[PDB]
Amino acid sequence: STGSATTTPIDSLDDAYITPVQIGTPAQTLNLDFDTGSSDLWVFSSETTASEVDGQTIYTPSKSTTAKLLSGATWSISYGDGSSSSGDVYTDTVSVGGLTVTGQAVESAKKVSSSFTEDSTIDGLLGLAFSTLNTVSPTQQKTFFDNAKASLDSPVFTADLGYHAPGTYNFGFIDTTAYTGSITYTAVSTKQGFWEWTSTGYAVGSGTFKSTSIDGIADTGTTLLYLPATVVSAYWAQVSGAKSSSSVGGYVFPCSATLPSFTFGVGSARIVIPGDYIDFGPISTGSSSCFGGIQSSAGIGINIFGDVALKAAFVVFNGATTPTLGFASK
Ligand SMILES: NCc1ccc(C(F)(F)F)cc1
Ligand SMILES: NCc1ccc(C(F)(F)F)cc1
Repeated sequence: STGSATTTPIDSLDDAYITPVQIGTPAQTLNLDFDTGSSDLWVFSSETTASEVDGQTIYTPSKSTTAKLLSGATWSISYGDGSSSSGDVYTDTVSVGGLTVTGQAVESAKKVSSSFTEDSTIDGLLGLAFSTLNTVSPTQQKTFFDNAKASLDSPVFTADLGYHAPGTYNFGFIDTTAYTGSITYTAVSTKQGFWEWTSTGYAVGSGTFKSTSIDGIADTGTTLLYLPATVVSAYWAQVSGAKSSSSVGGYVFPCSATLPSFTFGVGSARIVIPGDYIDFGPISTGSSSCFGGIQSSAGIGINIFGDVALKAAFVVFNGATTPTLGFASK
């Protein structure tokens, strides 16, 4: 079997992408943030503290004839940005673009942090990292991808994120019409539960390519590109007036500047991120200082190839017994 669903930016900056997901019987459609950096499927629900819901569509297990409470199971998750949420667990039928999984763990939020409440467009997250990171206790649960794997034509899913435009998540097949040239595959380490890989280097604009190993994770759930301080300094040194701002919390640049592209290596292949992808607009309404889409990972502890990088490519998440990541230009 296969599945295919359109994913849409939530705002004019591509801060996140939402994908419609059908939960329960009859279907309740929620717009979920597909997150290859986490492994919990959790949703706003009829159980969420009422003052913490502000415009989200909620899942109501009592209205689903297939929903079963997972007795004694709880979940609690903290994301690298300081966001958090927690609740109890149901099992229900979950479908993504025609692909159906029965008995999927659906984690019902009882409490969510303020950053989730303020995001009216995101009804929850669908985690697509490895199931070892799932936070359900005392019995760990599998991700949607892991549950669907056996029935997929091929144990893969692909992320084709758009720049200021809709894109596609496919499950079970590779759309050979969606990319140019060849797909370059690279080894994945699952030892931390992430889609962790090693980039072979980088270049700034039309500059010389620097061969150097950059270990990082492919994370559709993170907006920006977080890279080591040396690399990020080399990039912003090429933008007149750019500086690192402690009050803003990262590199800013004059909004009148034109940004150079950024190239990262995948084996012997190269993915080019156009400079316009790195512009995230004024730091505050009306400001002439703009926020950069490439930032330092020094405070994070790990390099993150987030949406800024992934939307420049067609990305294959190959969940075979030896998992790999594929990157193609598009
Ligand atoms: N998108 C989920 C996510 C968020 C943060 C991290 C961090 F901070 F641990 F790198 C990994 C994965
Ligand atoms: N990396 C996972 C993640 C995704 C979105 C959010 C937001 F936008 F709701 F804050 C937090 C954490």
